Amino acid sequence: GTSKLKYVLQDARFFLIKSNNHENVSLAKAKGVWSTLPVNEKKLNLAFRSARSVILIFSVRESGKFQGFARLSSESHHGGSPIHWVLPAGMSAKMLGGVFKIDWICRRELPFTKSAHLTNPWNEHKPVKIGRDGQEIELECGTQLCLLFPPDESIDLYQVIHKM
Ligand SMILES: CNc1nc(Cl)nc2[nH]cnc12
Repeated sequence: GTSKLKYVLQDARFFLIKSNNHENVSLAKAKGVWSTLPVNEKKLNLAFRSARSVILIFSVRESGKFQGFARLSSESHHGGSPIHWVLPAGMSAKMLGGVFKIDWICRRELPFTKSAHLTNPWNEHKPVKIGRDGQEIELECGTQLCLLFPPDESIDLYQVIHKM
Protein backbone atom coordinates (compact mmCIF):
# COMPACT_ATOMS: atom_id res chain seq x y z
CA GLY A 1 0.00 0.00 0.00
CA THR A 2 0.84 3.70 -0.22
CA SER A 3 -0.60 5.23 2.95
CA LYS A 4 2.52 5.12 5.13
CA LEU A 5 4.53 6.41 2.16
CA LYS A 6 2.17 9.36 1.75
CA TYR A 7 2.48 10.07 5.48
CA VAL A 8 6.28 10.18 5.23
CA LEU A 9 6.06 12.52 2.22
CA GLN A 10 3.58 14.87 3.90
CA ASP A 11 5.12 18.36 3.99
CA ALA A 12 8.47 16.89 2.96
CA ARG A 13 11.19 18.65 1.02
CA PHE A 14 12.76 17.01 -2.02
CA PHE A 15 16.21 17.29 -3.59
CA LEU A 16 17.49 15.84 -6.85
CA ILE A 17 20.80 14.00 -6.45
CA LYS A 18 22.91 13.50 -9.58
CA SER A 19 25.65 10.92 -9.10
CA ASN A 20 28.38 10.61 -11.70
CA ASN A 21 28.59 6.82 -11.30
CA HIS A 22 26.51 3.80 -10.29
CA GLU A 23 29.11 2.64 -7.76
CA ASN A 24 28.39 5.37 -5.24
CA VAL A 25 24.63 4.88 -5.46
CA SER A 26 25.17 1.17 -4.87
CA LEU A 27 27.36 2.00 -1.86
CA ALA A 28 24.70 4.38 -0.55
CA LYS A 29 22.04 1.66 -0.78
CA ALA A 30 24.29 -0.81 1.06
CA LYS A 31 25.50 1.51 3.84
CA GLY A 32 22.69 4.02 4.28
CA VAL A 33 24.92 7.05 3.68
CA TRP A 34 25.30 9.88 1.20
CA SER A 35 27.86 12.63 0.66
CA THR A 36 27.66 15.67 -1.61
CA LEU A 37 29.66 18.77 -2.46
CA PRO A 38 29.89 21.56 0.15
CA VAL A 39 27.32 23.87 -1.50
CA ASN A 40 24.70 21.12 -1.40
CA GLU A 41 25.84 19.85 2.00
CA LYS A 42 25.00 23.23 3.53
CA LYS A 43 21.58 23.29 1.82
CA LEU A 44 20.67 19.80 3.01
CA ASN A 45 21.73 20.57 6.58
CA LEU A 46 19.47 23.66 6.58
CA ALA A 47 16.60 21.63 5.13
CA PHE A 48 17.04 18.79 7.63
CA ARG A 49 16.24 21.16 10.51
CA SER A 50 13.34 22.79 8.64
CA ALA A 51 11.09 19.94 7.54
CA ARG A 52 9.53 16.74 8.84
CA SER A 53 11.26 14.77 6.05
CA VAL A 54 14.01 15.61 3.58
CA ILE A 55 13.91 13.27 0.56
CA LEU A 56 16.86 12.66 -1.79
CA ILE A 57 15.82 11.38 -5.23
CA PHE A 58 18.79 9.75 -6.95
CA SER A 59 19.76 9.72 -10.62
CA VAL A 60 22.99 8.34 -12.05
CA ARG A 61 24.14 10.63 -14.84
CA GLU A 62 23.47 9.35 -18.38
CA SER A 63 21.46 6.40 -17.03
CA GLY A 64 18.12 7.76 -18.22
CA LYS A 65 16.60 6.72 -14.89
CA PHE A 66 16.18 7.44 -11.23
CA GLN A 67 17.59 4.71 -8.99
CA GLY A 68 15.42 5.32 -5.90
CA PHE A 69 14.82 7.73 -3.06
CA ALA A 70 15.74 8.02 0.61
CA ARG A 71 15.07 10.21 3.66
CA LEU A 72 17.79 12.05 5.57
CA SER A 73 18.05 10.74 9.12
CA SER A 74 20.91 13.06 10.19
CA GLU A 75 22.76 16.23 9.32
CA SER A 76 26.20 15.71 7.80
CA HIS A 77 28.99 14.49 10.08
CA HIS A 78 32.76 14.20 9.71
CA GLY A 79 35.42 11.99 11.25
CA GLY A 80 33.78 8.65 10.54
CA SER A 81 35.56 5.79 8.83
CA PRO A 82 36.16 7.12 5.29
CA ILE A 83 33.50 5.87 2.88
CA HIS A 84 35.15 4.36 -0.21
CA TRP A 85 33.43 6.54 -2.79
CA VAL A 86 34.55 6.07 -6.37
CA LEU A 87 35.65 9.59 -7.21
CA PRO A 88 35.04 11.22 -10.61
CA ALA A 89 37.75 13.27 -12.26
CA GLY A 90 38.11 16.61 -10.50
CA MET A 91 36.31 15.37 -7.36
CA SER A 92 38.23 14.54 -4.18
CA ALA A 93 37.53 12.78 -0.90
CA LYS A 94 37.90 16.02 1.06
CA MET A 95 34.92 17.69 -0.60
CA LEU A 96 32.76 14.60 -0.12
CA GLY A 97 33.86 14.59 3.51
CA GLY A 98 30.47 15.29 5.09
CA VAL A 99 28.43 12.10 5.56
CA PHE A 100 24.62 12.07 5.86
CA LYS A 101 22.81 9.05 7.26
CA ILE A 102 19.83 8.07 5.11
CA ASP A 103 16.97 5.57 5.25
CA TRP A 104 15.99 4.20 1.88
CA ILE A 105 12.32 4.45 1.03
CA CYS A 106 12.54 2.88 -2.44
CA ARG A 107 15.55 1.15 -4.01
CA ARG A 108 13.74 0.47 -7.31
CA GLU A 109 14.41 2.27 -10.59
CA LEU A 110 12.12 4.66 -12.46
CA PRO A 111 12.87 5.53 -16.12
CA PHE A 112 12.73 9.20 -17.11
CA THR A 113 10.15 8.25 -19.74
CA LYS A 114 7.66 7.71 -16.86
CA SER A 115 8.11 11.20 -15.31
CA ALA A 116 7.80 13.23 -18.53
CA HIS A 117 4.47 14.67 -17.35
CA LEU A 118 6.04 16.22 -14.21
CA THR A 119 7.66 19.66 -14.27
CA ASN A 120 9.54 21.36 -11.44
CA PRO A 121 8.50 24.97 -10.68
CA TRP A 122 11.87 25.55 -8.97
CA ASN A 123 13.72 24.80 -12.23
CA GLU A 124 11.71 26.90 -14.73
CA HIS A 125 9.10 24.11 -15.09
CA LYS A 126 11.55 21.93 -16.94
CA PRO A 127 10.86 18.18 -16.71
CA VAL A 128 11.77 17.02 -13.21
CA LYS A 129 14.53 14.75 -14.60
CA ILE A 130 16.36 17.96 -15.55
CA GLY A 131 18.44 19.61 -12.86
CA ARG A 132 21.87 19.96 -11.30
CA ASP A 133 22.94 17.90 -8.32
CA GLY A 134 21.14 19.44 -5.35
CA GLN A 135 18.25 21.01 -7.28
CA GLU A 136 15.24 21.34 -4.99
CA ILE A 137 11.96 19.87 -6.26
CA GLU A 138 8.74 21.64 -5.28
CA LEU A 139 6.42 19.73 -2.90
CA GLU A 140 3.68 18.63 -5.32
CA CYS A 141 6.10 17.65 -8.11
CA GLY A 142 8.33 15.74 -5.69
CA THR A 143 5.41 13.94 -4.07
CA GLN A 144 4.02 12.86 -7.43
CA LEU A 145 7.49 11.77 -8.60
CA CYS A 146 8.01 9.57 -5.55
CA LEU A 147 4.55 8.05 -5.96
CA LEU A 148 5.48 6.97 -9.52
CA PHE A 149 8.21 4.59 -8.34
CA PRO A 150 7.36 0.90 -8.21
CA PRO A 151 6.58 -0.19 -4.64
CA ASP A 152 9.59 -1.51 -2.72
CA GLU A 153 8.09 -4.36 -0.72
CA SER A 154 11.40 -5.00 1.07
CA ILE A 155 11.05 -1.74 3.05
CA ASP A 156 8.96 -1.16 6.21
CA LEU A 157 8.29 2.56 6.80
CA TYR A 158 7.27 2.04 10.46
CA GLN A 159 10.70 3.03 11.83
CA VAL A 160 10.97 6.02 9.48
CA ILE A 161 7.61 7.39 10.62
CA HIS A 162 8.86 7.40 14.21
CA LYS A 163 11.89 9.49 13.24
CA MET A 164 9.63 12.38 12.14
C1 LIG B 1 28.99 10.24 -3.23
N1 LIG B 1 28.65 11.52 -3.81
C2 LIG B 1 28.77 11.71 -5.23
N2 LIG B 1 29.28 10.78 -6.02
C3 LIG B 1 29.39 11.01 -7.31
CL1 LIG B 1 30.08 9.74 -8.33
N3 LIG B 1 29.02 12.11 -7.92
C4 LIG B 1 28.48 13.12 -7.19
N4 LIG B 1 28.01 14.35 -7.48
C5 LIG B 1 27.60 14.92 -6.34
N5 LIG B 1 27.80 14.06 -5.34
C6 LIG B 1 28.36 12.93 -5.85
